[PDB]
Amino acid sequence: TFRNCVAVDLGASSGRVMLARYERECRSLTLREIHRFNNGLHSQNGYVTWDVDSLESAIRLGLNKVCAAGIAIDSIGIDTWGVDFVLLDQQGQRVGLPVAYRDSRTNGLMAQAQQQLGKRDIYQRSGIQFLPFNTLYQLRALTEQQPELIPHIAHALLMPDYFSYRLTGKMNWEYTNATTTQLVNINSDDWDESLLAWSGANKAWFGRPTHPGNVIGHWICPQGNEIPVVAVASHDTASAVIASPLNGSRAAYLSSGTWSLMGFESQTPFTNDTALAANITNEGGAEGRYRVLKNIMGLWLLQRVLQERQINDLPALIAATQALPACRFIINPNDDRFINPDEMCSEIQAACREMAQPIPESDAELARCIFDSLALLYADVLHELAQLRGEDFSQLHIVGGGCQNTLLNQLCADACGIRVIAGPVEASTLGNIGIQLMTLDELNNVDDFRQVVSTTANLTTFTPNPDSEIAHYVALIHS
Ligand SMILES: Nc1ncnc2c1ncn2[C@@H]1O[C@H](COP(=O)(O)OP(=O)(O)O)[C@@H](O)[C@H]1O
Ligand SMILES: OC[C@@H]1O[C@@](O)(CO)[C@H](O)[C@H]1O
Repeated sequence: TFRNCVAVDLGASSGRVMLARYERECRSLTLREIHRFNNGLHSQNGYVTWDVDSLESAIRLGLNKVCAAGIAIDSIGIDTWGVDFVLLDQQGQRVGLPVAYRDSRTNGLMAQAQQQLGKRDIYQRSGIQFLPFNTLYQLRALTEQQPELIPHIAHALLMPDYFSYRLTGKMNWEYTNATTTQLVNINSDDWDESLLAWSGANKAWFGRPTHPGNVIGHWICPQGNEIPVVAVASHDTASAVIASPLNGSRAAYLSSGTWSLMGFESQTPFTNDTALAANITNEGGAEGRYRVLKNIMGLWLLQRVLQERQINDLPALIAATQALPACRFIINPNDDRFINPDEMCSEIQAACREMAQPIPESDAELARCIFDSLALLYADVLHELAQLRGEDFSQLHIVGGGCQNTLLNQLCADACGIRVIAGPVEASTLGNIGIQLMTLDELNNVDDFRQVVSTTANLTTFTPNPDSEIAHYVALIHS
């Protein structure tokens, strides 16, 4: 009577196959990691790409581990990073390369679109923030730079639907992730004609976006039995918001991983002048609850400093960084220069040096710079979001792998002057499981699920410290 649901959660920095156990009467939700594997950017033939074949094999591995365990699997669901896509021919074979959002092929194309179509217009249609790597500009890059592929393309599937197709044989176009493309019209919940036209993409490459909960198809363990594959809120960030234990209207979330996604939930989008000027997005959510958020470059900066400096002990680095004075090195992480520079440490140091600031040179200094610069931006965005909706936030829920960074959790509380609740760590996985359970009729809605999470997950509270270094700094920048 307990249900066994599998989440496949693929991030930019890592992928995971996880198993969850749940039953209504007990209200208990347990997560088990089945298969953890690495994901990252591969330089392939002058492009920055994803190794989709290795991921699928890794996904199959994880699933086959659950079948051979002799576990009755009630459902499977896949969530990944947004924006990206895979092209398929008439037979199902991939067309072209699976290009990552970190690729430079889109450079300049966003500016061209705002010039040709109008900044206001694209925003009124999509309600999606302008990011230079949006699918709208990715498809322009493809149609302009590779026009010999066009005739072969029959279908375009976003990453999670691609992997759902590979397991089932059935194509899906999941709503919450479809919205990350800047190609869906916010008033119709279907693909925008004019935006598709500018991108050069064909409307027939896509089906009508469908809201989370439908069964895409089925997957077969090496013995026979059918396991339903559910279209979850397939955008990883959409899943993480679902699993965030939000306490009604005045709670904000920060989905913290490679990216920091800061926002709130609304039943109505914000597409006015204030939202455009602040560059807010209205990404699709479960239940039609718009995820009104902003992208913050996030721990991507730390990830890159780790590799380049050859640091294999992150907790040790964080512990040392805590001994260093706050807010002496400040950059703007959302600067385009940080999207994918060759030398991250040099970029961060160059940016500091340009502002006549002392140069962060040690490992701890570079981490200090990153954590402090993020926390100040967290503060800025939170003010921007509260000012937009005309309402304060009582608490900030930090979820994701980044929520294990207790230093950054406290810095964020202190800079934002707000109570921080950290947890759950694997929010995307949990939200993925959450939707499956509703499809199985084990769970009634998202509010139902968030109560399970808030009485199941480990939640750590961070109280904002007014006499903190970063708090001192933030009060100073007011007058
Ligand atoms: N033990 C830890 N302490 C502090 N931070 C951590 C720890 N483990 C992971 N992180 C942070 O979490 C990030 C990855 O989080 P995750 O939500 O998995 O991101 P993504 O889904 O983008 O891969 C890492 O960049 C790292 O900074
Ligand atoms: O797709 C690129 C970025 O990756 C995320 O999905 C988080 O992993 C963000 O929501 C999206 O803006």
